[PDB]
Amino acid sequence: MKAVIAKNEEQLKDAFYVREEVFVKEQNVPAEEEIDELENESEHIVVYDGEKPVGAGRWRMKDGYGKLERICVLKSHRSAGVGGIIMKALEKAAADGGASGFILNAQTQAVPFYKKHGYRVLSEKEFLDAGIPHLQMMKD
Repeated sequence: MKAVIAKNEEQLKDAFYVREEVFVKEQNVPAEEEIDELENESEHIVVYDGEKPVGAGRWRMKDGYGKLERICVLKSHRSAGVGGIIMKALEKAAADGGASGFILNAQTQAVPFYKKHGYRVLSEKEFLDAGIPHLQMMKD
């Protein structure tokens, strides 16, 4: 497993292939409702196992905090430890970017995992991110 900041054509293509896998193929989100108007303002990370992309996520600076979003790990690799690798890579990149604290949009079912990594629920109100139920968490 190797995490990389996706900047070129093939790396970014792999990042969005992984996001399509989780939001569209696994969930039922319509074709491209998974992509928003903030992609060019965000930094993307992809995790590879050999040449196969097995994880992806993004972050951007927001009010001094590093905002982590759309952390995607397909079913086939849920017990492979890709989750901790993406999170750590994102936090690292955000920190280097001059971020102060982290705010995360987590899929409701993934909340337990994030608590294991120092995250606390910021609000009990659930919201749809890409048509999917999420909760917002924070880490100082």
